[PDB]
Order: sequence, then structure tokens, then C-alpha cells
Amino acid sequence: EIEHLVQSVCKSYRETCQLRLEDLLRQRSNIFSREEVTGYQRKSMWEMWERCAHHLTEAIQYVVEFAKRLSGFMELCQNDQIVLLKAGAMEVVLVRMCRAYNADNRTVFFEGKYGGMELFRALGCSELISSIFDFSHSLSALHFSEDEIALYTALVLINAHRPGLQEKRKVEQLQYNLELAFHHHLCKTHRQSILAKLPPKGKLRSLCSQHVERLQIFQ
Ligand SMILES: CCN1C(=O)C(C)(C)COc2cc(N(CC(F)(F)F)S(=O)(=O)c3ccc(C)c(C)c3)ccc21
Repeated sequence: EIEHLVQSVCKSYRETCQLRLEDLLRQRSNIFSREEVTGYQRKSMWEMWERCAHHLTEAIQYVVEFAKRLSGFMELCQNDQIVLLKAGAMEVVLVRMCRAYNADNRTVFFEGKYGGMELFRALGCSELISSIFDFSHSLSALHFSEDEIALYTALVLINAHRPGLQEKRKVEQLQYNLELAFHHHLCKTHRQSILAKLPPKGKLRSLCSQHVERLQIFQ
């Protein structure tokens, strides 16, 4: 029952989203003032990474629970669980970020309120921030429903092509169930057209590269 697979993906996503959609949208009005901006800009490059590293660690814990509730994930062998979360958790965080992005004025939700890329100057990788803003922007352009994003993020996480799986047959099968769930849910509702506008897979991996490995220094 593929429909059960959908229903679970959707339910867990609802349960693990970490920030509800209605509060992200209600909070689009609370925008950081120039003094709050400055305030973040004057932090040290250490402090700012400590800070965002915490948040990224928290968000990662939610994705872990998303898979923990994913029907057929816990079936998988412990090794494969770890490989898939290691290689995909961060990619899913970044896709989940597009909910908290507002394309009307190019701001993101960060620590209670909304602001632009200027907020993150103290990280010192303005190129990378501009890229994270771009990517969210073109992702928000799909106007995904909650159900779409749930199924999407599940495929981001269940990819049998990840270097280092033991039971590569068992993941292909889950990946393949999800593909059919997703493609069929899209076609049933005439949303098929969004498949063309999905980011190319390299783009995600690119974006989730070295700048975010080795963050134990910040713990
Ligand atoms: C630059 C470091 N970094 C990243 O590089 C990825 C690819 C994980 C995406 O952006 C991030 C977001 C976050 N955060 C939250 C979380 F947990 F949802 F990820 S966060 O600190 O709240 C945050 C939100 C939005 C932006 C644009 C940035 C730079 C940070 C932390 C680190 C990163």
C-alpha cells in the first residue's frame, strides 16, 4: 500500500518539521532592525559559527526523527541508516529551509525574526550565503505543499547511489516505492511540471560541502 507510504511520509514530516508553516508565515512581518543587524555583524567569526552550528545540529536531529518514523527506514540495517542520514541529513535541512524563506523581500527566518544575507556577514563566506539564498529562492518558487516537500525530502534521504551501503538492494526498493508514490501523487494533482524545476542533485551536494563538515570544533 503505496498510499500508506505517502500517509506516513506526510505524517512524520508534519510531526518532525520543527517550525510550523503557519508561524513562519505569521512571522513574516517581524523583521530585524538595523540595530539587530549590526548586532550580529559585530560578533566574531567564531561566535557566529558556534551559533549557527548549534541550530544546524538541532535541525539535523529533527531530520533523524523524520527518518526514524519513516515506514521502512527502521527496517534497514543499522549501517545503512547511518550512511543515508550522514550523506543526506544536511541536504534535507537545506530543502526544509525554503519554507522559512520569503521571496517577496529575500529574507530568511533566523532566531525569532526575518532578515537578509547581511545578517550573516560574521560567518565570512558571503559567496556561500548568497548561494544558499539563491537556492532557497528557486526552491520557494515551486510553492510546494507540505505533502510535496515531505515526499521530496524523503527521496533526498533515500538514495541507493550513496557511496558505502551494505544492503543496496533494500534501499533501491524503498527509493523505488517513494519515486512511484511521488510521481503518481504529482500526476494525480497535475503538479508533474515541478519535476523539471527541481535542483540538480550535484547542486544540493555542492551546497552541503566542506564548510559544514568538521564542526565539532564549535561544540
Ligand atoms: C553556512 C552554514 N550552513 C550551511 O552551509 C547549510 C548548507 C547547512 C545551509 O545553511 C545553514 C543554515 C543553518 N541554520 C538553521 C538550520 F539548522 F536550519 F540549518 S541557521 O543558523 O538558523 C541559518 C538559517 C539560514 C541561513 C541562511 C543561515 C546561514 C543559517 C546553519 C548553518 C548553515
